[PDB]
Amino acid sequence: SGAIYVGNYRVVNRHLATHNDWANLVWEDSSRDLLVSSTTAQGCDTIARCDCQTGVYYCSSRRKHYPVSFSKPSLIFVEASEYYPARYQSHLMLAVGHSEPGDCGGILRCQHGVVGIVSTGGNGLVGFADVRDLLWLDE
Ligand SMILES: NC(=O)[C@H]1CCCN(C(=O)[C@H]2CCOc3ccc(Cl)cc32)C1
Ligand SMILES: [Zn+2]
Repeated sequence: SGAIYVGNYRVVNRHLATHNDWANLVWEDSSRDLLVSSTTAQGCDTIARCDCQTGVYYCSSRRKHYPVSFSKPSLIFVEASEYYPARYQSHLMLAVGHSEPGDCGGILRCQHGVVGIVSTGGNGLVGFADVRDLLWLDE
């Protein structure tokens, strides 16, 4: 579990969105596993607007932060699950690192701010759903 709170927006994994998220829906994309809902309180997170390929992510299954090198956002095949059929997920970045089911929602950050959230993982890999191209999160 985990979310990005920026301005009047809350960014979460689409497969983990609540009834409230859907009732206050701004935008959602199954192909990216992202959902953005509206909030009344103001959000304190800063979003990075960069092309960094290094950063630090929070891993709840280890209660620790880990430094990672990660790939550029791309279309990567993701196995079937209770949430989705087998498909290509877009804007996804992979890194060599630990992750387990339950780690989705962990934030990835570089020196510029929030880069994305854990969305996939397994086999010593961890996948992050990028949010740097969503320029409208700030305005
Ligand atoms: N379609 C997706 O983005 C997700 C939906 C939930 C399920 N997905 C995963 O990748 C699961 C499958 C099992 O192994 C792991 C290990 C670590 C992590 Cl962070 C996630 C998973 C795909
Ligand atoms: Zn950066």
